[PDB]
Amino acid sequence: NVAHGLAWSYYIGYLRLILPELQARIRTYNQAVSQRLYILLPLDCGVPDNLSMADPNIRFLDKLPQQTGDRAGIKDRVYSNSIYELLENGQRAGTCVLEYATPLQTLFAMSQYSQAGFSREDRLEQAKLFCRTLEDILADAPESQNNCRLIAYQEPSLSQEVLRHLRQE
Amino acid sequence: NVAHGLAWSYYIGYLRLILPELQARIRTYNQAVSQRLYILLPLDCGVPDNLSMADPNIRFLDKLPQQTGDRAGIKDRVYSNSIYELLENGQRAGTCVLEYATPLQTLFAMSQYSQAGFSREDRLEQAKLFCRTLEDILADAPESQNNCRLIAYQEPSLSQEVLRHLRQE
Ligand SMILES: Nc1ncnc2c1ncn2[C@@H]1C[C@@H]2COP(=O)(O)O[C@H]3[C@@H](F)[C@H](n4cnc5c(N)ncnc54)O[C@@H]3COP(=O)(O)O[C@H]2[C@H]1F
Repeated sequence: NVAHGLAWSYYIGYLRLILPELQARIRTYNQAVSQRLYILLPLDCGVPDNLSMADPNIRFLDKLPQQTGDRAGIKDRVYSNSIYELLENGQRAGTCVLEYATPLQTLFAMSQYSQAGFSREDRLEQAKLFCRTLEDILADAPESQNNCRLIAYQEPSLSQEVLRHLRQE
Repeated sequence: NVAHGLAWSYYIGYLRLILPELQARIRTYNQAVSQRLYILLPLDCGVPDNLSMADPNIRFLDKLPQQTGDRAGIKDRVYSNSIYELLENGQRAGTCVLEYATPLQTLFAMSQYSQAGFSREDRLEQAKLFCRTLEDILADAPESQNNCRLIAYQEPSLSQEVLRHLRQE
């Protein structure tokens, strides 16, 4: 159950820090980008570093203003987020702050390291536990007040998947 | 055993990324800072965000040149490190890149969240497991070739603790 600690690490070291400041950073940029942080959670733990090559309809636009803070002895640790435009039939259908959930890469990499004691076939179960644990945290989290939306999916169109969550907003 | 996953997360998401580039970043700054990344691992999981207030003899000097990379959909994710001067009896005794091991904060914060299922009295055991696991990884890690030194300590002078590791180098 490594995913339990990674989900709490994902909340303690990231979400609870950046979500309270997220609205103000989006308003600063707009002065339109949506008001939520959209987190992609592929359950196969396949996490590309370049979103534009995961789906051509996902196109990088710009970055939010950086958020900095002193963290564990590091002066001005930088928290940066990227804004993407979502294309549909050659039309701009939405604009939002979009990114993958990084700890899913940790699950994938542990499955490949023999010293990690992590079976290759346990990725799907741990990914589902990571999503379930993060859902339980964010549902009760005060830092999250319509601040982010989890997008979990099993791939048997990624931009169509994100747009479906956008249109409900 | 949440610490096992945090240690592998600490290596997969940080050390294996920044350690291969660390020497070149230090050489760029020197053109003197020591050649190793010194990681503080307090076993009580007490991790101040400001190193200068943990010990007055630890004084922030400057930052290394930033390292950037596309990470999980985030364009130009920033990896920054701080350089500290270590004072002894009013004398500059050493200069090195110094920081705490951030996941120890995750252990501490989980101990305070009732939903995390982490006992307050398990911090010391998990901290020791985190250090032990990280030691096993770095001992066999190709990315670490005289690139970093772990500084683990139980507090019954922090600058004297770091200087002892520096003088062996
Ligand atoms: N640049 C850095 N400087 C100093 N230390 C660093 C740095 N980078 C890594 N580390 C180490 C490795 C460990 C796991 O790293 P990971 O696998 O990327 O998991 C993260 C990620 F999913 C997210 N996350 C946090 N910050 C950001 C951000 N700025 N942008 C995007 N995502 C972010 O939260 C998780 C827990 O974060 P953490 O700080 O508690 O643990 C970190 C920390 F210990």
